[PDB]
Amino acid sequence: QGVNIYNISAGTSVDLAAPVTTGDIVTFFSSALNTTLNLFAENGAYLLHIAFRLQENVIIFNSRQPDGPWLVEQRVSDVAGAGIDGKAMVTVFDHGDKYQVVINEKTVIQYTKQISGLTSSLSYNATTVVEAVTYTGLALE
Amino acid sequence: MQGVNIYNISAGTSVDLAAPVTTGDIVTFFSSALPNNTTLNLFAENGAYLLHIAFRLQENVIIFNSRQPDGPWLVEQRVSDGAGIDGKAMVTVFDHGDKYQVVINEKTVIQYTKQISGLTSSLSYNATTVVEAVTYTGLA
Repeated sequence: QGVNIYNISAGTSVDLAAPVTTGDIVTFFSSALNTTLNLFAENGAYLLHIAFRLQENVIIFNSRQPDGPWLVEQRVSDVAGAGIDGKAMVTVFDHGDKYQVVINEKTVIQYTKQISGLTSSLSYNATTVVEAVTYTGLALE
Repeated sequence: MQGVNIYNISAGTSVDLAAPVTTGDIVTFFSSALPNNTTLNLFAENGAYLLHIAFRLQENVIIFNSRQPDGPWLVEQRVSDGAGIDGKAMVTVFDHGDKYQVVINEKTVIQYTKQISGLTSSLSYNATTVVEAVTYTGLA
């Protein structure tokens, strides 16, 4: 087990020191909660793509291969608190076959993976700085 | 089932967890205030101190201990002594069933062997204003 803090500027990504695999957590802290958060694989594929669309009253989840087309988009109405301090908490559990996304204390989606692989990179897009904390090495034998 | 819980702990007060912390669960305190004496505690229903972390600066040492509700303090564990997230300090704690791994920011500071088992149903922070607490539970 190990904790890793990060600083992700809007429009950029970070290579994780310790990759996120099955049984691992990742939580983004965002004051700015027009925005997307991403879990990228080594081969540049979007394992999980969270897109917050306000003017559309919906949150979007999708996956894209290294050089492929976007896949089956998953939508959730903005209908889905506050967070730690002055910033929302978008958490993501890597459940192996699914990605559980918890916005603050409320679970918002049980996303059936469209692309397997371990997350070794994270990104945050604008539309200024979000932090991320990775809990890894959580699974025993 | 995995769940995230957020708590705002005022200095000198505790919080009843809406989801107890058991084996395989995590808890992380966010404290920008790192007085020479601060403490963080994982409490059990019966008021026992499953884990007591104390930052003694007039001694430059971190102190880890346990105590039964009625009982006296036990084998105190002392640790000699990076930082950054949001001008805070992150004191994370993993419940490993038999031990408590404490991580101050990204550095694991102690592999504390439990002196008292039980599931954490309470948290408190002391010194004198507010430290936040996030629990990742149900990691079953």
